[PDB]
Amino acid sequence: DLGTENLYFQSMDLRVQELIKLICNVQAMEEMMMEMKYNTKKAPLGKLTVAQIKAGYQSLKKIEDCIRAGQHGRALMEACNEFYTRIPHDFGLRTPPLIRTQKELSEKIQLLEALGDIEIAIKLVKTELQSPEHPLDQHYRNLHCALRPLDHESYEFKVISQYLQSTHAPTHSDYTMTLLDLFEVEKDGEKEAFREDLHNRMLLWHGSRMSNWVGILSHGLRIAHPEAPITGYMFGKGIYFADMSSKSANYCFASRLKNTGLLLLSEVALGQCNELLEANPKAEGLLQGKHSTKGLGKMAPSSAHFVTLNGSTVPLGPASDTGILNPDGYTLNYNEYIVYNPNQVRMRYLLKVQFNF
Ligand SMILES: O=C(c1cc(Cc2n[nH]c(=O)c3ccccc23)ccc1F)N1CCN(C(=O)C2CC2)CC1
Repeated sequence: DLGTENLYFQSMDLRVQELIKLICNVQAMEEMMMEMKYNTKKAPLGKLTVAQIKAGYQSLKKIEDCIRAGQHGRALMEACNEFYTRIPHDFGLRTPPLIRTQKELSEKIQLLEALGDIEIAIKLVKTELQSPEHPLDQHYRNLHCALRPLDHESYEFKVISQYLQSTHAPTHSDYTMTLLDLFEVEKDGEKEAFREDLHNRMLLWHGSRMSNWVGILSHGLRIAHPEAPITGYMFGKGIYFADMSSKSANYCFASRLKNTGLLLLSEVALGQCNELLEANPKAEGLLQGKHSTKGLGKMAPSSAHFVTLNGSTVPLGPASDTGILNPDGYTLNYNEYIVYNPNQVRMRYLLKVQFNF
């Protein structure tokens, strides 16, 4: 009876144990990378180094350069086939495909960010064979990030549940989400680094792949690699947030097969927003004193329904029309918020979500 054993040994809380086991699962990372077409046979994850990953970003940048110069053939070939040599893919018998659009570049970046976090993960979960500490306690300490499970009958749980449900977007109707459990997050250093002074502090969503949480929790949400192609970033190399739960939960890349994902809530010090109506990867240089970028959506939660939780505005839904319509092109469906310094972020809650397909 695991409840009794836990109580006599006074071991880590069982809910934390299950969370740690889930995010530190190396087999799950192997499966995820195989689904991303990375060749785990030819370049095992255990032998991945950060120099290897950086050389990938570098080849990706050369690919970006080719696309930018309208060059296809020799310079590109030298570029694309060279990326693939550095970051082995498994295309079976098929011609390895060219990388030629923004979105193909984006997919490769997501692959390299994931690899980066797995490289962190595999190091983090190294245990001392002879230590008297349970392996999970060793992993948890190495995160340098407190995770405390919350009472489901609490007010904190009720509001986060309403946030989750009420801001599930109408266009993301392929699944619903069931909140399985909720943890408070306290990452070492974040409270003292945080820009408390800035106005417009909101509690906002961030979704990521299951492979990435060990990285995110141990190192924080980070500014993208300097050598990553800028075109991979709709509003530049910042930290991206949604006020709609499902816009962020789409970035969990959950599926019917792997229906358990995590969502992060963080306090985000937006300060004054520079509001933009469409994509600009150079958005960071447009701030000119302002503190964040707001990519303006067609539908957003409205202020009439906001609530505040320990000093951060929680933008409860439902979402309604914003009167915003780019005349120049394709407007966003929902908002996104970007900050360009980790000191504008304080992680606060981690939700374990079941996706109902
Ligand atoms: O926030 C993003 C990010 C996410 C996305 C996709 C995304 N992912 N997840 C979301 O919840 C989200 C919300 C609104 C808009 C986009 C998203 C796109 C570009 C980005 F720079 N980061 C890039 C990846 N991150 C990292 O720590 C890796 C190491 C650099 C965290 C910060």
